[PDB]
Amino acid sequence: GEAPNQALLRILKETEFKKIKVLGSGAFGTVYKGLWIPEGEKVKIPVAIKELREATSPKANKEILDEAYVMASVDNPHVCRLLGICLTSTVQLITQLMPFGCLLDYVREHKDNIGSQYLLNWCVQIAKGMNYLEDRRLVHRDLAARNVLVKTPQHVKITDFGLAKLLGAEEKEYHAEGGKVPIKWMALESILHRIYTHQSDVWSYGVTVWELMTFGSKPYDGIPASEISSILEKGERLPQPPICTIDVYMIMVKCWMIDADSRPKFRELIIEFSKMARDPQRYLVIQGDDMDDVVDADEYLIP
Amino acid sequence: GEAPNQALLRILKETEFKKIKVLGSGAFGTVYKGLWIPEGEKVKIPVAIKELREATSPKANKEILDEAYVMASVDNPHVCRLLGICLTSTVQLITQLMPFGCLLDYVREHKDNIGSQYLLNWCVQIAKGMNYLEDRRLVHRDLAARNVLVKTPQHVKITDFGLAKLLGAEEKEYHAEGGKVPIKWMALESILHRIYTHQSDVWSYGVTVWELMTFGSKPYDGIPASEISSILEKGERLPQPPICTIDVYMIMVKCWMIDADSRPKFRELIIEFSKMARDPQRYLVIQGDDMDDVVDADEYLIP
Ligand SMILES: OC[C@@H](Nc1ncnc2oc(-c3ccccc3)c(-c3ccccc3)c12)c1ccccc1
Ligand SMILES: OC[C@@H](Nc1ncnc2oc(-c3ccccc3)c(-c3ccccc3)c12)c1ccccc1
Repeated sequence: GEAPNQALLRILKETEFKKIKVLGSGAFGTVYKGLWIPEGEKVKIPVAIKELREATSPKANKEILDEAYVMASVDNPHVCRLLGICLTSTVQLITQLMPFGCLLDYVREHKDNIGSQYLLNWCVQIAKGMNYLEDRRLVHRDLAARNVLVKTPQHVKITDFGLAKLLGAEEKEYHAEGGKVPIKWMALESILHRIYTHQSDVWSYGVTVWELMTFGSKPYDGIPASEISSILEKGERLPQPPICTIDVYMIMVKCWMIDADSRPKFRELIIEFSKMARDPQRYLVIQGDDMDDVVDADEYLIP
Repeated sequence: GEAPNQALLRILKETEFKKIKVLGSGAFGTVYKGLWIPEGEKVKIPVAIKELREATSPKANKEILDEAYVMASVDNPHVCRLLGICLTSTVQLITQLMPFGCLLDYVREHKDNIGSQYLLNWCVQIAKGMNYLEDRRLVHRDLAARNVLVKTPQHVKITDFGLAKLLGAEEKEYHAEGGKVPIKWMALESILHRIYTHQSDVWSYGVTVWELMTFGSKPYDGIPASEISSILEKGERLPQPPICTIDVYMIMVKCWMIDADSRPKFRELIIEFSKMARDPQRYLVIQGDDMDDVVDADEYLIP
């Protein structure tokens, strides 16, 4: 009836891996940096180890397992995949370490050294990952610069599948209920009707691109989430970033059409950004890529 | 009778240049970082501005002017040259800013990123500068890693001519009297008889090279300057640095022969280090240029 999910859920022993340092700790528990050393092999795999707050909330324990189900069911160079789980007091999620952290923080603390080639290549990679998830029938529902991690400066992967949902063969959209989704990244239909689709992800992809192009600006910086619904209905959108040619900014605007089907598909976004990646300075204008009368002393020969 | 020194001593107005920041302040007064803006031109020259301690010692004021005389009389890509002096309360020496500071500090705080190409190229450049000073009939008497400055990582210049002395046409050596010269960089004959020659500079060049090859180690670290004379007489020399092939270390040892004329000339040191610079990894072994079983998670495919 539907394609049976034959993903393997690997169960890891706690003695196999070693926590080196804490990486971060929000309201989702704590993420550790560590090494995973399978006893049989002669390998040492750098891993990120996520566990919820020491306590046990019935609902929160289930949701980590949902995140495990989706991560275990994905396999793509531009998507983060689960290595396994460890069944300790609280369940631990284990994945490949992305040492350079989330892309939002990366663009912020490297503004001065990020060229148009990297920006456009990241857009291509995120589009490929999202396109893969579309093929896998998966709606992410939380795509943002913060949920894209950096393996190396030239290789990024999508992560954070805690809100992700699998769509059936005879199913085109997901209907939420609980809410509490980041308002500033979601499509109008999702705010107005809690409808989520692959094209809702495209909206979020648009906002994710805006983040990258503005080197990590906060969308609608001065605006409270209550108003967001209203301003979108009126036709107001995120502004054109300084470095963005109309060509690039038109792609972003297309992701934010009211009609979801009028928005571009991830496969089309791969093509368009790929074309642009071939001649990146034609599409992004960055000054890099306090005086200009300065001359070195051994070019100023004595008069 | 002797070649008349027709060097031009430029006198600069204080209003022409602007102190931005203090760079350092030992027992030689203070060195400022600044910009020099000749009124007529549309240029802004980055300069280092040296002045003695606010007060006026009769002997100390003379010695700054001696340093000005020698710096003003030199013109070579690998030697620091005086731009001018400013006749304020205390005399100010003005020269080209070498933004990366002295080479001793540079090798120390970049151990991990200094390759054999840079090390050997620096040796060539210092040899060229010293060879130029030899042609100019100038004995430096204070060559060390600390007295070589860095314009860029790939371009260094010799500086600090406070102890330098001009030799006459019919003159092969200088006889000091006051003393107080860095003992660990000077040749045996200079310690034993206060004799200084171009070949005494070669000894110091040998020690300067040892500093670079050991990434800024202090020569005879545990030894007090009183003993230095004795250990050299016995035949003890600075040890072979870990990264140094016998080829390179033999050059260093040759600079430390008792017979000054047995030591190599700077022109020969230019040639030898130049040859080596063409195939630098044959002559310096640096690991760059905590586990080795580490494999990235997306090269460890699930068994
Ligand atoms: O977002 C959850 C995701 N976290 C990471 N995953 C891989 N590699 C990472 O690297 C950093 C990281 C590395 C260096 C500096 C900062 C962060 C974080 C990570 C850690 C804390 C919060 C968010 C991401 C991180 C995760 C998901 C499932 C299982 C474990 C971990
Ligand atoms: O050694 C005296 C020499 N000094 C420098 N000269 C050029 N460029 C420099 O750059 C730094 C420097 C720059 C950045 C960090 C640290 C040092 C120093 C310099 C400053 C203080 C002591 C020694 C050298 C320095 C000098 C000689 C004559 C006139 C002025 C200055």
